[PDB]
Amino acid sequence: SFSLLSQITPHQRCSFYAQVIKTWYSDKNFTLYVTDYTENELFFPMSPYTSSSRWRGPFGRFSIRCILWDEHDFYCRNYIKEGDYVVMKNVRTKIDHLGYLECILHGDSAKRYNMSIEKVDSEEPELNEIKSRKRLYV
DNA sequence: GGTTACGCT
Repeated sequence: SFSLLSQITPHQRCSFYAQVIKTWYSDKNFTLYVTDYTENELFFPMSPYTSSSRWRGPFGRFSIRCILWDEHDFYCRNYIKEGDYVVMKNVRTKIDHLGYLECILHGDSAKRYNMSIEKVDSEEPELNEIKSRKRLYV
């Protein structure tokens, strides 16, 4: 069952639809910052005053960092782009040192958890709630 | 495994 990002908590597995706001690749992992334009008390409060010029929104507690390791990394690093919509399934949540929610995709060759992330065509009806909520913060 | 909300690789 899918959760809105507002509904996810730490130390569970969850699935959701989101829009990709920011990507960062490194030689250790691939990082996504995603939002569905719902607020979560454990998300970082992105500041409109000091955040990178490049981050245009959403501001406040509206986005979550996803760390993609291993195959998830190799698959998505030159595939998932800022602006894409994605569907993430059975991913892990945790809490970073500072106490903020974060989503993790660990390498899972034995396919124990059946995790996955895929692009969702911008015209899928599943994205309509995201698009309407987005209008409120732009 | 990797740190912090920027970097723009």
